[PDB]
Amino acid sequence: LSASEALARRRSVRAFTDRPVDRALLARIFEIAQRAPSGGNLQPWQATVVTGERWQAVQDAVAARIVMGREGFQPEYDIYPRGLTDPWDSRRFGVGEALYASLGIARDDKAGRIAQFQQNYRGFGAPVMLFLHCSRIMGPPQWADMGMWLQSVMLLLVEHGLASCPQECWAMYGATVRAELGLGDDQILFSGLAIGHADEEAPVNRWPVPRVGLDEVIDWQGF
Amino acid sequence: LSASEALARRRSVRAFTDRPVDRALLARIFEIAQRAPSGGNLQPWQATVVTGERWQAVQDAVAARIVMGREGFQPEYDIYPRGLTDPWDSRRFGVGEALYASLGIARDDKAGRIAQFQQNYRGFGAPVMLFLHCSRIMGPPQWADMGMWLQSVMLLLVEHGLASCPQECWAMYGATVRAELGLGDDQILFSGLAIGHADEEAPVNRWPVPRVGLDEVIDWQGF
Ligand SMILES: Cc1cc2nc3c(=O)[nH]c(=O)nc-3n(C[C@H](O)[C@H](O)[C@H](O)COP(=O)(O)O)c2cc1C
Ligand SMILES: Cc1cc2nc3c(=O)[nH]c(=O)nc-3n(C[C@H](O)[C@H](O)[C@H](O)COP(=O)(O)O)c2cc1C
Repeated sequence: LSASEALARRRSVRAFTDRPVDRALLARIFEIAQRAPSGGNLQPWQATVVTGERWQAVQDAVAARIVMGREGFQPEYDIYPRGLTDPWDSRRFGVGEALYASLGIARDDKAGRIAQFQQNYRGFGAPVMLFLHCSRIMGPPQWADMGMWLQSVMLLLVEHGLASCPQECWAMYGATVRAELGLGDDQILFSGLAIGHADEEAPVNRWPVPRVGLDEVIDWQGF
Repeated sequence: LSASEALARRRSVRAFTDRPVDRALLARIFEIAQRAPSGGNLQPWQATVVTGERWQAVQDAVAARIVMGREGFQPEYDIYPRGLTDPWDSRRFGVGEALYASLGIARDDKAGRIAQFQQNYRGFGAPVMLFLHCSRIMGPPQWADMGMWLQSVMLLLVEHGLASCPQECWAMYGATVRAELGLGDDQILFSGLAIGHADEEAPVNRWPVPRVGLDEVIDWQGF
């Protein structure tokens, strides 16, 4: 599988089969993903990978927070910018529209879409959850470094016939997640990464995901 | 070239040939790179790509700042964390020594380190410079998004027989660069990316670049 093909085939998978992930395979993928570049070769990314009973504990701990409602939230940071405007805000809901449409839940049906949302905290049934975190001394460019590493992993997973869904929803309960994992407060949780084998027949995995055109992204000067 | 191979063969290239870059190739690469994921599909990354006369104008404007010395600096942000410590600093010093050894530039050699500094602001002789920037409303997770896009770009270049060097050195003169590109102060410059055909005979492009072992990266729980 070529780099181009891996990139095309990578999507956020929100339906996984009940099927284990070979840990030896995982380690080899992390080995190669470490070749991601970073400012000053700092390699600021740290990861805690969980499965089985530990993965079950994290889910339980967060579930206990979820039923507290808005009172239970523990945001690591502002997931979205507070002053978010168009064109960006609309991009969120365009993808949202497609996702829920691909399922069998109406637009107005606020009850059912909530239910599917909570599936996030089961990692959409993935056997493995990766938690990506770093020291709180790190600034924005090191967060960009983390992104380079995370995309490397996601691409490598696809090349090896695995799949993933990156999840910032975990940062909504950062302290609970950090406490459950045994991470100290010197660390900040950025994102989770659900990892497993895709259910390739699941409709939620088959809808075409949109992107803006290059005219909204790239300016050419001097050509 | 497989995704694994692309990741392994990508390095920060600091010597380029005069061979021109097919814009048609670049544009197709960007089309694919847009498939990078982002939190909420915000796709926050923006890029202004420059070549030819406009590219030299940017160099000229920044060069005007360099001769001002420490007064010429216009930091967009802290490139390295204030209060950086080990293990990360040690990682930096490792690649630094390696890079300078390949150039034949000594510790005492203040002349060469300055020249090497100045070479950064020529994009190391690359025919095309990409400037990655975003709205100033974006937060750290959106900077991670930019990182996912940028690594996507760097891998695709390598797949197509091209090469790159990510460059935060441009952020040192952000306002000069943004002013020259015609960017407003609503935008913040993250990084440059030099793009072109690598000079593979160049020793600076040939030394083995270090990475820490997975024992410093991944914690396994529940296996
Ligand atoms: C950092 C990050 C966090 C994400 N978090 C979530 C999440 O918590 N829940 C979710 O359903 N999708 C999440 N996503 C997936 C995005 O919604 C998705 O990347 C975007 O819609 C593009 O679609 P695609 O990745 O399937 O191509 C996340 C993506 C990124 C990059
Ligand atoms: C965001 C970013 C900015 C960078 N800026 C520079 C730079 O200004 N000058 C430079 O020589 N290298 C720069 N680099 C290259 C790093 O030093 C390099 O990625 C790291 O040493 C690992 O080496 P490699 O990319 O060749 O594998 C940058 C890398 C990243 C990710």
